[PDB]
Amino acid sequence: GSMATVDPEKTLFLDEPMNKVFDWSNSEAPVRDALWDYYMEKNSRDTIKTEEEMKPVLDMSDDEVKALAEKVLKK
Ligand SMILES: [Zn+2]
Ligand SMILES: [Zn+2]
Ligand SMILES: [Zn+2]
Ligand SMILES: [Zn+2]
Ligand SMILES: [Zn+2]
Repeated sequence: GSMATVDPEKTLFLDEPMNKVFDWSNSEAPVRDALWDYYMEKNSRDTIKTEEEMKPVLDMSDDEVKALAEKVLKK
């Protein structure tokens, strides 16, 4: 029979912990939550504008999410 792992992790890149995928971050929050906080702080904690700016992030490829994170989060 198969020795393959049962139900292997299939986590989306946006749902991985910041400090798992980015060696420059110490946060344990999912990438998408770190990006959300960046936009919230930019928008004085207006969730409506924040949701508009986050929408395109969900259509980004993983390489684009890394590029965005390094632009706005890596400080
Ligand atoms: Zn076998
Ligand atoms: Zn299962
Ligand atoms: Zn993971
Ligand atoms: Zn979350
Ligand atoms: Zn904040």
